[PDB]
Amino acid sequence: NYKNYTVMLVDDEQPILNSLKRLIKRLGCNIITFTSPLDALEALKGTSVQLVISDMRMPEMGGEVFLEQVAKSYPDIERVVISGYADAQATIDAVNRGKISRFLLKPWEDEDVFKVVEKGLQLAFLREENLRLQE
Repeated sequence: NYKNYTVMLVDDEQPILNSLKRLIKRLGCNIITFTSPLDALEALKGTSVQLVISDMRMPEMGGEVFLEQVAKSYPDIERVVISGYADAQATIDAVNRGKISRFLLKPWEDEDVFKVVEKGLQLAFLREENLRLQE
């Protein structure tokens, strides 16, 4: 049981997407990226995803609105929000009310993404495979 797992990255800033994807690929999992949370929500109806990292501030909707929609339809996905010092307030609220599994402070160190992703992917496994006959 290794990386037949999928990570989704959602961020309107395209250089965040590649800089996260480069780090995360070393882990060997499938990575799908979207600059639009609408497109990301659509893709989730057809594509198995174990972990999503969204940005906090995005045109169509905040990452906390996007991640709450994820929470409600795909309860087993690990939900991670990227947060600046600028987004302190919104991150705390998003936490207080269950919208995100974790947050990733930006600027991060490579070590930080690897950490959030490996741990998160392990917890998505637990939730998915819970109570089900393993073989």
